[PDB]
Amino acid sequence: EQHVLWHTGGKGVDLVLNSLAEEKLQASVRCLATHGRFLEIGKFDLSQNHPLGMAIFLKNVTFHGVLLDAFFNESSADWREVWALVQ
Amino acid sequence: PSAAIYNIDTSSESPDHYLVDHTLDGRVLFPATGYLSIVWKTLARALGLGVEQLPVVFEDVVLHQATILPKTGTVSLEVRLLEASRAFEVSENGNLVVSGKVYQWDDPDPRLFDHPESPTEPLFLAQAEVYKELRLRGYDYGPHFQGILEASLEGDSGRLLWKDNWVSFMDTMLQMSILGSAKHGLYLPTRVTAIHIDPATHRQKLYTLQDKAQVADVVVSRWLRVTVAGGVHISGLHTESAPRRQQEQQVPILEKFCFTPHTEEGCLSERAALQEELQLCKGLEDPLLSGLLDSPALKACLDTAVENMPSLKMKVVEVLAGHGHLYSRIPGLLSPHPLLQLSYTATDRHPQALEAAQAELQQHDVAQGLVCNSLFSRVSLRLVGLKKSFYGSTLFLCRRPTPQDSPIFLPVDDTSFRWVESLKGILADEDSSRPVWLKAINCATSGVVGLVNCLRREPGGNRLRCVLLSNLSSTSHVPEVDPGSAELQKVLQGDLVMNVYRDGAWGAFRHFLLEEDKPEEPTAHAFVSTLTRGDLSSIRWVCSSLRHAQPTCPGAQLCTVYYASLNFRDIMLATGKLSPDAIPGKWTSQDSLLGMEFSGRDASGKRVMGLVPAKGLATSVLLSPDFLWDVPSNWTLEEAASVPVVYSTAYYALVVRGRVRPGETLLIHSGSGGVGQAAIAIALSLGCRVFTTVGSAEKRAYLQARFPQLDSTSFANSRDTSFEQHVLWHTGGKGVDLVLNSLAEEKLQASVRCLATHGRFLEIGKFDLSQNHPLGMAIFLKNVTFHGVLLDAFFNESSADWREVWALVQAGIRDGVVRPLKCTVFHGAQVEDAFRYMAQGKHIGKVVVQVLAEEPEAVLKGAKPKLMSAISKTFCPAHKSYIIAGGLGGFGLELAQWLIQRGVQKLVLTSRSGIRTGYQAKQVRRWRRQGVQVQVSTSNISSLEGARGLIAEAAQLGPVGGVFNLAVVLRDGLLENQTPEFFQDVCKPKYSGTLNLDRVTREACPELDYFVVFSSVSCGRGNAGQSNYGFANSAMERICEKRRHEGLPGLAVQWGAIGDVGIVSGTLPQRMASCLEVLDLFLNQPHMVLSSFVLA
Amino acid sequence: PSAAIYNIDTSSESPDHYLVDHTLDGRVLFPATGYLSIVWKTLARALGLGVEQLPVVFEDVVLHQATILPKTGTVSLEVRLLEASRAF
Repeated sequence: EQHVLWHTGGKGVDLVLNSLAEEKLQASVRCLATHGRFLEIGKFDLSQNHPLGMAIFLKNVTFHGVLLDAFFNESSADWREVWALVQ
Repeated sequence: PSAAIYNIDTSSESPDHYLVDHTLDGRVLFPATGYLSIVWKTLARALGLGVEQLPVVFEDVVLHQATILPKTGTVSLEVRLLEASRAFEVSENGNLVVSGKVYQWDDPDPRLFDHPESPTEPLFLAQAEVYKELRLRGYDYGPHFQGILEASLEGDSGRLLWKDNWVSFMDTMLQMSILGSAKHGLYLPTRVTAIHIDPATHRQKLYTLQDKAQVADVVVSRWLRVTVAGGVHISGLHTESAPRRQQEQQVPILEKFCFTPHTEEGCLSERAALQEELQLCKGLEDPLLSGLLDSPALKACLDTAVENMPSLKMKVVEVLAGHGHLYSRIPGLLSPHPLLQLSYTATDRHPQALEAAQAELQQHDVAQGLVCNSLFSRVSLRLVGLKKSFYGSTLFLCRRPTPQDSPIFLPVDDTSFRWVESLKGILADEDSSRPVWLKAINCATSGVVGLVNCLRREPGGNRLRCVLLSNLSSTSHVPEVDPGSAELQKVLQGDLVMNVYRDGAWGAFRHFLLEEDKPEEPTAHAFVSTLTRGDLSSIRWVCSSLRHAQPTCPGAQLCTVYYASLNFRDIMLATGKLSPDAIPGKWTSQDSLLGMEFSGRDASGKRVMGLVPAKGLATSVLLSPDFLWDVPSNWTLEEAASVPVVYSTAYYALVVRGRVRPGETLLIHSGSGGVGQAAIAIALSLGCRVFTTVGSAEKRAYLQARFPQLDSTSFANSRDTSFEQHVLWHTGGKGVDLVLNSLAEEKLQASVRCLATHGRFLEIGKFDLSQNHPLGMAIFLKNVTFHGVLLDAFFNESSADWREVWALVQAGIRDGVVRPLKCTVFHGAQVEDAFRYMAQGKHIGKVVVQVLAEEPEAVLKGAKPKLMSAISKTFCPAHKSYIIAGGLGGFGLELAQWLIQRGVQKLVLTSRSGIRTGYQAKQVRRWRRQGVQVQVSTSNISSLEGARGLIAEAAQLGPVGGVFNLAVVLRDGLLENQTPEFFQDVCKPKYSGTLNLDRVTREACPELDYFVVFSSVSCGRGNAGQSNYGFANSAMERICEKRRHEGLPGLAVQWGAIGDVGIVSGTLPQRMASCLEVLDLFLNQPHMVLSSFVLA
Repeated sequence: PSAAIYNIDTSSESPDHYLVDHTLDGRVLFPATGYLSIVWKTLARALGLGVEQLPVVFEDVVLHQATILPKTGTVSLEVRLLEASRAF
């Protein structure tokens, strides 16, 4: 957190691809810049229903819960897009 | 036993007596770190360890309420902590005030307290000016909390005192954190992320100075959002501004200083009631009976009598006080004069009168037994003044005869002040008992008025200096008069302290006349603002800064406004719940911030509508052409005023951010609101299934009439959480795809429980986000996206997305998707009514203000706004230059800041030395970073060549607009018995300097419009020690009078005691904010010399 | 005094003998609603009212651990509640 906040001039980053556990997810969300996007691909912190402070959304921030497992049941329209991108 | 209770006593003997030094704003508040101290003590007691042996860690500290400490009383705080849950709470009357987490560190790492390296100077900021700045900002800290020993200019490094007190130490760390940040108003901490304390490292990080004091180093890092000092480490401090108490403990006594002739003939004219009443009585207590009684003519006579009173003591006797009622006005008129002991007695020949005993109880006395409403010579009295009007009534006044002889005449009219020794010799012997008559003849530019005022109260020879002879013929040698033995006889017959001949008439200068209410001028550019914060009855039209400066840069354009729309932010700002600093933008100048959209005509007369970040409610708006749309021919401007912000927010939320696809389910909260209606229209145009929560049945009926594609299954109730069950049952337990939420707590959770898989939550509310309420992150297992949507971010940067939003809005306007809402029209003279109407949520659609009626034409070029009367205000063009003489210290810096906030881009400051103190350097650096070019010059003002060079240097930057004289040299404490010629000579840098300024401005300053000099009360009321000071100030007023008579601008202000920059003559210090406010009021007045002071 | 302590005994004479019928999997576990019962009783005692006279509301109940009831022994549960914070 201190490293990125010092090497970006106190602005932060635009995208965070987070796969770390508690007391590090909060650090990661504290590294977000304005109009930042948080991409959560972890499971433990989500499965335990840990709290999240909603004051971070005053920075015009988007929070994403990303799970690839949902494509094996329905919604093949997005899977075609992903397949085309991979190809 | 689990609840530890702490009693807080602020008595002189209590161990917690130091808390009396925490007076953030007229109120003693418990320090935010006192809660941490007591929680730490409670945890240490629970663990059975001492505080100094327990390294502790705080997390997610939240403050919910402010604790006020009464002077006579005691408050109790109960703290309970859950060791298993690792939490704590603080409550007073069972009401939560602090919550968070606390636990033992049990593994202290000293590397956490290493000072981070700064991203980036002999000058530094010392304690006195640091706390002067804090006092100016609002913080009235006391000696116990004044722990900042030294601070850097930018406020990122310094030194902190250690007094074996953690509360004061942490309060000083917070003070250092808030010092550097530049915000207007007081900011109190509300949320802190983490605090670490390691007392062993704290003791290891302390060093001693030569003064045998213990200090620690503090650094503040804004990039890392961390404040570390000694063994304390605060991270993620959050502060929010609090409203001003508005104590208004500085009531300004305001007057004007005028020359009053002794014999006023035909006064009380140009009236209204008296003129008609004269013929009404001719055809056929009372205004006609008392016309001159309430006029300021009586006040001048009363002031003259007071000045004639030998000592401050005065005895007044009322005769026949059974019919007349002048006893109810004389005591009131003497209140403004400070240090006056008045004994008033009412005597009536008939004791049966005087039934108003309660009126006499207002500091008056009763009794039973010269002013009255060829017999004068029979009593052998001397007539001083006569007041005759169109009432035939006459007001007389006779002096008290006091025989005297040996009239000493001393010619004061002379340079080099060699007469001072002669005056000392005349006033040397105490056993003189002979009047002294000062004479000024060959120079109307004499300040002997102030000298006689100050010398008259001198200890020893007080009554010796009796009167002056000043010939102030303020004309181009038009009149002519010369003194002499015959001329002296008329003056010497009446022993009057003041004897002034002004262009034909003999009289005296009066400092008793009061002032009037606000001035108004007819202008074409104005806006609306709340004169007093939080009051909706103080909303009026105020002249704007767009008239003086209209640069109209390529990325700007000036448009005339016909209709303006009101929003919720406007209500919050007007009623005071919202702070002006929450508005995003460079709004460091206190001004109106009301309005976000408008409709009218541009420079070419094209009918245009647009969106602005602020200052929407105005007669004209300057904005970039990017934030503009063309009104279609089928629309009128009235309904066009309601489109921009609503549809912009709706499109940005739905299309740009939500990326809604046709054939989806949406939940739109508060469907009757503007944003709700726009979202409904967009979703229906895209062909989507829509659920809307509605407040009442009438709103449901209106929505059904407006959108015929909605059925009875699409409506829910917005006043509770039943909409969750409704949507979950009508969607078969699946939920909706998009939620446009604008509802508060216990309804946001219900809304998020209505989300389906791959759902998108669009949050456009603020309260629940501002309070940092928790959100369960188990909802993200449903592959859900959470959106925080704020349109305000587009007014600063990232125009790429704004172009997309603009294109979407334009495309919607091209087809029939975008429809104007219904509007309620309020005229421009009823803005208060509009605010009151919208304050209650009984309206449907939009509330708009008709600034100007729409013309029937289509392209009306040259649409000059109609003239409108508004409150006058002072603004300056950006192409001019202004000079402040001696403005590099005290009042000068504050005046320069005030002028800069009013639109000044070129400043020249003169001082004997350079920038010496760190405060001046900090102010100059901050002003230079703002884009204002400021020059400090060492050119003298008393020399002709120095004044010419200074004026040339100022003109090099640009045309000179105004000159402000603030230079002062104080040879004070100089009684007349020890006053030499040299000291009174050196006490005149604002005499030769002012004369040179006058001459040079008259020579080569044809665009000048401001000419301001700063006087003092001692020039009109007198002070013992400042004789030469008053002498300078009086003639500095005289020159202003002459230059005003000549037609050029001229103003002199008599200031009382001024605080925030350090009682004189019984006058309390005046706060800087009130000083600037009264200065702004004075600058628009038509009088030449004005006074301002606070009575003791 | 703020911490109410409850002793759970599964003996044949104890009033809480019926808890022996909770054997989810070869193990006697404290019922998830026994916690609600004891918290309700503690709140009623704190308010000075009977359980049958106190309508109560629970919110955001989270279970962190499973309590095993030994056949020969006794476990003690301490319940503490913060009236101002409205938690337990």
